[PDB]
Amino acid sequence: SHMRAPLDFRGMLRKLFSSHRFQVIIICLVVLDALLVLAELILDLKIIQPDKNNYAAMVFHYMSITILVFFMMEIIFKLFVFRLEFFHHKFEILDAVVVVVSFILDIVLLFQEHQFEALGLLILLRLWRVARIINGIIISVKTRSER
Repeated sequence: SHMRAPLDFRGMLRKLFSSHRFQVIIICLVVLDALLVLAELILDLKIIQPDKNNYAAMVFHYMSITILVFFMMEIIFKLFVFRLEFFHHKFEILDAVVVVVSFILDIVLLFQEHQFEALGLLILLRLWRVARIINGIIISVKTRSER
């Protein structure tokens, strides 16, 4: 529903719990990621090499970009740091655009004429993405804290 729901209250509650459960967040994230990556590794090994580039890659990229952005906003929202005003800045919008080009390029290269290369776009995508997120909260927390 729109124009008929809270925004300041719900935000304080989620931010309150999340903030208080800082350890639970950092740990939950490290685990969720570590498990996801690891699992994908052991599962990918079974394939040995890319002998499809179509269905698997499709669900892989789609599910990847989805979980990536989804989880990104989920965490950033559940627990924010500063966030200049409500509007979005150049850095905020940049992330969106960057992901758009990367994602599109990935799929486009997947169903393109070459094979064995599209996956690369996904790897780098989550790489810089995830890394940026964590590295951001860590560098922001470490720089803010006494240290």
